[PDB]
Amino acid sequence: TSQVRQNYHQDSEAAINRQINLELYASYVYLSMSEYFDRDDVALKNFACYFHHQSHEEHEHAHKLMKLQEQRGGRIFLQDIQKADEDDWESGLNAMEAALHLEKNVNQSLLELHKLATDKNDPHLADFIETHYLNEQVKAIKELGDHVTNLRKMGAPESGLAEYLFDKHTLG
Amino acid sequence: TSQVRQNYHQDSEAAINRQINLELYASYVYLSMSEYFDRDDVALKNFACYFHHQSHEEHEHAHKLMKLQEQRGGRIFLQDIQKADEDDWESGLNAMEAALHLEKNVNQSLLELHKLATDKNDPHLADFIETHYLNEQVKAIKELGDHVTNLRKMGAPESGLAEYLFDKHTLG
Amino acid sequence: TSQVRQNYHQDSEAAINRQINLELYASYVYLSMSEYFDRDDVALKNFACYFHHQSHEEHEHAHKLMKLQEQRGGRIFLQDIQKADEDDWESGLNAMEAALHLEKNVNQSLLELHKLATDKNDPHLADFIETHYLNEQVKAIKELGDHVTNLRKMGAPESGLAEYLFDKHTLG
Amino acid sequence: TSQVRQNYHQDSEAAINRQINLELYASYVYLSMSEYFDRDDVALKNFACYFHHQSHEEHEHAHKLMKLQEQRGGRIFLQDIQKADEDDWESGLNAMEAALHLEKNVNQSLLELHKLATDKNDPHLADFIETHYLNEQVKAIKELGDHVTNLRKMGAPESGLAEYLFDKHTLG
Amino acid sequence: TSQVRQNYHQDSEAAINRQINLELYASYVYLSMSEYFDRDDVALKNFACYFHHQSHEEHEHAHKLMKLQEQRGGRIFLQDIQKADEDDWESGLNAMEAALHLEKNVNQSLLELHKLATDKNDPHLADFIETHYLNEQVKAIKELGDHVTNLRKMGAPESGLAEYLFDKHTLG
Amino acid sequence: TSQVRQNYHQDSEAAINRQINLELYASYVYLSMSEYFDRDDVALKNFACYFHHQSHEEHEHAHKLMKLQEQRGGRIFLQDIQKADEDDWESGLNAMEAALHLEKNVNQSLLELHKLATDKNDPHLADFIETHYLNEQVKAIKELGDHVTNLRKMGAPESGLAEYLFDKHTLG
Ligand SMILES: CC(=O)NCCNc1cccc2c(S(=O)(=O)O)cccc12
Ligand SMILES: CC(=O)NCCNc1cccc2c(S(=O)(=O)O)cccc12
Ligand SMILES: CC(=O)NCCNc1cccc2c(S(=O)(=O)O)cccc12
Ligand SMILES: CC(=O)NCCNc1cccc2c(S(=O)(=O)O)cccc12
Ligand SMILES: CC(=O)NCCNc1cccc2c(S(=O)(=O)O)cccc12
Ligand SMILES: CC(=O)NCCNc1cccc2c(S(=O)(=O)O)cccc12
Ligand SMILES: [Ca+2]
Ligand SMILES: [Ca+2]
Ligand SMILES: [Ca+2]
Ligand SMILES: [Ca+2]
Ligand SMILES: [Ca+2]
Ligand SMILES: [Ca+2]
Ligand SMILES: [Ca+2]
Ligand SMILES: [Ca+2]
Ligand SMILES: [Ca+2]
Ligand SMILES: [Ca+2]
Ligand SMILES: [Ca+2]
Ligand SMILES: [Ca+2]
Ligand SMILES: [Ca+2]
Ligand SMILES: [Ca+2]
Ligand SMILES: [Cu+2]
Ligand SMILES: [Cu+2]
Ligand SMILES: [Cu+2]
Ligand SMILES: [Cu+2]
Ligand SMILES: [Cu+2]
Ligand SMILES: [Cu+2]
Ligand SMILES: [Cu+2]
Ligand SMILES: [Cu+2]
Ligand SMILES: [Cu+2]
Ligand SMILES: [Cu+2]
Ligand SMILES: [Cu+2]
Ligand SMILES: [Cu+2]
Ligand SMILES: [Cu+2]
Ligand SMILES: [Cu+2]
Repeated sequence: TSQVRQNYHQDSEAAINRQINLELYASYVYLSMSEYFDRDDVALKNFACYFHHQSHEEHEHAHKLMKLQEQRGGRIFLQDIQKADEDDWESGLNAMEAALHLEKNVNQSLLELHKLATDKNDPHLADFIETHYLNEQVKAIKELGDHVTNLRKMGAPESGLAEYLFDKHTLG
Repeated sequence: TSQVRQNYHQDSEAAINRQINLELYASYVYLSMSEYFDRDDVALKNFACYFHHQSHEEHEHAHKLMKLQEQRGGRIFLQDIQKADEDDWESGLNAMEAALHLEKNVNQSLLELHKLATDKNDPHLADFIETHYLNEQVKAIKELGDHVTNLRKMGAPESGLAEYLFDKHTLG
Repeated sequence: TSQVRQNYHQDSEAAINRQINLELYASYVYLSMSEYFDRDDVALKNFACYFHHQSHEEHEHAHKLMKLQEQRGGRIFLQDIQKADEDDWESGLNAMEAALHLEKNVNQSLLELHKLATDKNDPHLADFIETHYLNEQVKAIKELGDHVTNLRKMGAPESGLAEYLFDKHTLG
Repeated sequence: TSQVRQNYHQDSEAAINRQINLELYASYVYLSMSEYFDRDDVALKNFACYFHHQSHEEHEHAHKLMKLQEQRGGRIFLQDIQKADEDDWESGLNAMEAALHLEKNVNQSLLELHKLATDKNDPHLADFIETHYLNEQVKAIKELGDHVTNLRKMGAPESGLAEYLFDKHTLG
Repeated sequence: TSQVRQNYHQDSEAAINRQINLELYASYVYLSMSEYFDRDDVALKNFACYFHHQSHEEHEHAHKLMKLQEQRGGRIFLQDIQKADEDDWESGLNAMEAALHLEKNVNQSLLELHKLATDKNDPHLADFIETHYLNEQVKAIKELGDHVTNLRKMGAPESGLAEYLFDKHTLG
Repeated sequence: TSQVRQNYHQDSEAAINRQINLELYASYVYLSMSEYFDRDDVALKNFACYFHHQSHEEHEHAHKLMKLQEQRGGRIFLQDIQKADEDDWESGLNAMEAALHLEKNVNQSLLELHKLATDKNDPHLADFIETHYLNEQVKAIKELGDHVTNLRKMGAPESGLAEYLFDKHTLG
């Protein structure tokens, strides 16, 4: 038991590990989306850059959690980063829709992590989730929501012109 | 026989000459495309600038080969630069499609030039092709591929609005 | 079959995918090492920074390969990033030794990738491996070799003073 | 018949096309001369640079004409760029003499183009020839004349020292 | 057997050593030429500077090879640097001719080194030779070729004025 | 007999040649030491840089002597640069000890060169040795002495920590 450990329940420790893996999974899904839009038969460069940026963001979210684990005296146990559910993301709108869905899932897990921290009277971990994750999630979900709305109204996916112009004007 | 000649087979020499002529031909095809888009009944200024730039690029590719020929002690024998297969390129998408096709043909010739250099154990010429041509070809083909994809999805050629906006947003 | 595909054998395509996964695995192993040295009962900050840097380097190596796959007209198929063989890296010297070992394994795979490219007469892929990977591997292996040597001579791992000073003077 | 066409006789249009091809031919001859002086058994670097510059100048002369054709509503029809009369230019003086001769021929064609424009009462085309070509030709011919004179007086071609020093002092 | 050694055949190792010695020999020959032109009865200062520069260039070529040897896990075994075939280089043209000859010999050895690397499936060593040596050799040989040509045409060696002016205008 | 020769005895001339060869030998020994410390099983980077610097210093010492030879009207006759007595320098301390020993030997030769110049009443050569060599030798010997002392007191060679820290703090 670590010299620095204080008020850090083994349930929280294990949940942080589960959360670390999910951020890496989120990161990985976005990496897959990113390369998809670089395919010569898709070729939406800004969609690619956007999702490549999201990928590195999710990585930072993982780093912060790993840091937290060692700051608290817990032990990091890493698990396989699972490949995404699809290799082919079909369209710009569909990728946004899958992204929105993924972010809500990460958010649900984070909310249960906060519940766990409240239940265990770990107020340092509660504030840590609120400060670095909860509003970041709310912002991400809303932005993805905004994108899905604009793509739908522009006539995507039955309009290839729509995805082209959105790539230029919103993501460019 | 040149004072500088070393390990330079007469088959390679002649193939370099054939390759020089092809770069000039590629350059010439692009020059034709370039002026086409400046026609008052076509008037796509950025398509014109793009193909005018491609023309001068193919010229540099020719210069590098001519330089190589004299560096190795071979003799340059120049042949007529043949006019392109068409005077009228029909549309933006069609020009891109013809360009992609042309670049693949130049690439095939370059790959056979590399085979010839491997077969003749000319490793200076092999590296010369790899370094200055092979990846340049791969990049060009992919970019042209990307363009053809975006034009097709935007509704070209049955959409004049599509070619207009692509000229503005991708080539502008 | 892609509009851009030329001279790109399905065996090479699949091998690039296998190589992509290995770079990500290498990246992941280094991430694990990085966080290990941030543990309060290890606390070697520069060892941590060094391995964190190696992690992002292996990521770039993966990006370049993914780019190559789509440049050539192949399709990226991503696989799970497997967790490392150990959660606890024991010591500075041991991590270096595991790193050297890992890099030699990545190098062996890259050499077989080059053999495959030679065998398939894909000279663009051969040069791609030589240019961006082979010397990077040779440099990495030698640097890791240098580190293992200095740590061993300093009296590691039976000297905690040795690992402390190496962290300060070589990695600082 | 073009929306922009006005006072532009089909004889002028065809003559512009013939002139375009000649500028490209002139450009091509100069390119041949340029590489000749880079041969290891010739090795006059400044003669090479001078003729390489002349080559690109003749290209601009072609561009201006192509521009003119489309400005006037004519249609560009490109023809093969014929290879030069010689692959081996023998000496510095001989290349200058061939260049002077070529320029006078281009000038004669331009003068007949002006006659055609006068005869057809196309004063825009007449001024276009006067403004951008006639004095450029007069300057070129005189400069080439000056060079041939100096080379002859210096003792070329029976003096290799003469061609060396002229390369250094006039073209350097 | 080194901790870093991988795919590095003992034949390649020994050939690198033989090549190291030759670069040093080349360096030494050039040093001899350099001082020769500083003799009061020769006194061609720029010929001296040119060959002094060549000497240090060949030294760098040796350094790069020594670096390569230790990067690969081979052991450097150094041999005597043999003195040149002549103490008296006779003339500027003769030194250039001896230099051209020497460089072709170094090039032949490098080409056999590449063959050895191909035969041993050492693609890191093959690329190393291509990248850092083969084109450097091609450039050197051609430059020396150019110099010998100009000196011969200027009337060297029966013209002391020729060697004087070449020293001033080409090497100055 | 040279136009510039004055008061320059053939014994001095020959001794300068013998001294030139020794500086080159010293240079060569240091080059060998330099690469030794870059071996992956030695890996003392600053020891390597120090000895690499010593190597180029001994080269300058050779240049100055060659210059002197031609300034005085003597003729340079170069001899083989002999390889060092050892390929493997064993340790940092041992290399310093071998270096100190070598420098004393060069110094002894220089002192006999001065004696020769005094005996031959060549006061230009005497001052040349005093000015450019004798104090440089005294400084070098003392510095090497200082290094050997510090290494011995630090516990080298039975302390690998000692050689590591000396590499960092004195040579870094
Ligand atoms: C096509 C493309 O990739 N465009 C750039 C998109 N933006 C980005 C991508 C990756 C990382 C980024 C980072 S960082 O996480 O590395 O700090 C910071 C800021 C922007 C980033
Ligand atoms: C309408 C139009 O022509 N726009 C400019 C397009 N870009 C270019 C065209 C021609 C040559 C270029 C060159 S260079 O080959 O001359 O160096 C370098 C960079 C850009 C170039
Ligand atoms: C303790 C710690 O992390 N220190 C910084 C170590 N260096 C680095 C770490 C991660 C990424 C780096 C990157 S980049 O891949 O992001 O471009 C570029 C340069 C250095 C990098
Ligand atoms: C050895 C050599 O080539 N030297 C340079 C000679 N000058 C030139 C050559 C080619 C094009 C030039 C151009 S432009 O047409 O590209 O604008 C403008 C100005 C000078 C130019
Ligand atoms: C008369 C005379 O010696 N003139 C200077 C000639 N050029 C040179 C000589 C030696 C070394 C040089 C180096 S370097 O190898 O030291 O980096 C770099 C650049 C030029 C160099
Ligand atoms: C690892 C390594 O090599 N580090 C640099 C060590 N210092 C030096 C090495 C070689 C030549 C030097 C020279 S000069 O002789 O080229 O002028 C001047 C100053 C320093 C020099
Ligand atoms: Ca996000
Ligand atoms: Ca799985
Ligand atoms: Ca191109
Ligand atoms: Ca024809
Ligand atoms: Ca690495
Ligand atoms: Ca697993
Ligand atoms: Ca290569
Ligand atoms: Ca002209
Ligand atoms: Ca013909
Ligand atoms: Ca050289
Ligand atoms: Ca001998
Ligand atoms: Ca010294
Ligand atoms: Ca010997
Ligand atoms: Ca004195
Ligand atoms: Cu990335
Ligand atoms: Cu996240
Ligand atoms: Cu717009
Ligand atoms: Cu142009
Ligand atoms: Cu090309
Ligand atoms: Cu990171
Ligand atoms: Cu890697
Ligand atoms: Cu210290
Ligand atoms: Cu050009
Ligand atoms: Cu012209
Ligand atoms: Cu020197
Ligand atoms: Cu060399
Ligand atoms: Cu050196
Ligand atoms: Cu010395």
